[PDB]
Amino acid sequence: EFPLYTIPEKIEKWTPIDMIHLSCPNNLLSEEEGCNAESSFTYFELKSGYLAHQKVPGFTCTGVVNEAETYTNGNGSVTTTFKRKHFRPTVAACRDAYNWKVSGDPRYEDSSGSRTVTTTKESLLIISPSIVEMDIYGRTLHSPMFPSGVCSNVYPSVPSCETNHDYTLWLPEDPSLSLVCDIFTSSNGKKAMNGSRICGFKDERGFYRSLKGACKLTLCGRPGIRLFDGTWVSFTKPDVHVWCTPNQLINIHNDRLDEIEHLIVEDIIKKREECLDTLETILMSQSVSFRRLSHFRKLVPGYGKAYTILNGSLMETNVYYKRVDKWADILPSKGCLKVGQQCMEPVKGVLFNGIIKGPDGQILIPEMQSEQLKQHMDLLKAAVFPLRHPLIS
Ligand SMILES: *[C@@H]1O[C@H](CO)[C@@H](O)[C@H](O)[C@H]1NC(C)=O
Ligand SMILES: [Tb+3]
Ligand SMILES: [Tb+3]
Ligand SMILES: [Tb+3]
Ligand SMILES: [Tb+3]
Ligand SMILES: [Tb+3]
Ligand SMILES: [Tb+3]
Repeated sequence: EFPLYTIPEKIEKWTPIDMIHLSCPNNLLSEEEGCNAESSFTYFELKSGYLAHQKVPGFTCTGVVNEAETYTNGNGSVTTTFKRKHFRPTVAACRDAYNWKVSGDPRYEDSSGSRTVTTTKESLLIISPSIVEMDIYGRTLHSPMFPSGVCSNVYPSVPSCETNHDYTLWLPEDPSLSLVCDIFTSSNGKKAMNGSRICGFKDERGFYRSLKGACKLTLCGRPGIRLFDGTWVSFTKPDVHVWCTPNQLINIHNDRLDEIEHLIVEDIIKKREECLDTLETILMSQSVSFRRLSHFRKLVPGYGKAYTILNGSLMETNVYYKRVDKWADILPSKGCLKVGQQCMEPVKGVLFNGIIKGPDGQILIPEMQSEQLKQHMDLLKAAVFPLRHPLIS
């Protein structure tokens, strides 16, 4: 991921240069892993947002029978006594009843004598839609009408789950369970490589993730891998070799993640626009103003250049760029900028990369006062809900 800030490991030489040697950095996260090569490829991730096929459409099926004894009371009365009781359905009956219902027909649906009793016994099955949930980590099928919370059968062969009422069974709408793990999209990403080695990818939004520390995880039949940050994707030759502890969970794929991801990626773009735009006005106004060198800082860790102005001239040195995690790790004192081991003595109020000592003695870094990439980086961290197992226990 992107750091908050970057800072030279050490600063030694400070050689001079002309404004036409100003380079804007390309900020490739994958470079710090040693992979500067980006070839397209295609990977599987969860569908975005709602997963209509983690839910399983089905129907309860209860068997009733209504008896009606129509006796003549001997008063000359004609009296009718009703009894209602239950019975247990067979799966094949329930299916035929359901199919009968989905298309209109005749669905659901007495002589006196003087001295005869008459008993009509009607044997209905009632069919109400009932949705039940599935654990995509491993195909079991949970609901609170099932007696242990878990279906009595198990994917791919569920003729019927057993419910808590001996007279009611649950059948699934599609006895095949053929749609019931279509929860995947195929997206197009850009894989970052070094010859053969695969170090990470940018997903369909442009957001880079590293493969380092990624365990293997099979989700609802498809064997993918779990990326450190928690998200899950499957593609052909992962080079991942450590199965996950079942403790581990993946994350959902909600839309605002994908949205906020895209915000991050246009943020990286806009700093690279703003660096060329600055470097243009630098060469076409032929006036370089120290405030603005801030734009040439290598946003990613790695090797690069650093820039200042002294003795009137403009000048550079070649550095390794440490990741900076907390502002306080480089600003321990007021007025102190921790480069390597000592503070950085500013000459007539300037240090490198546009960092100055303001008139109050404080070390002003422009990125520190407002950075839209950093504010967005936090929202992403906050849109990440882990996809948990079913709660029914
Ligand atoms: C691959 O890694 C080697 C070793 O550091 C490096 O010399 C080479 O430039 C790399 N190739 C890339 C990043 O395409
Ligand atoms: Tb080093
Ligand atoms: Tb009787
Ligand atoms: Tb929104
Ligand atoms: Tb929106
Ligand atoms: Tb331009
Ligand atoms: Tb301080």
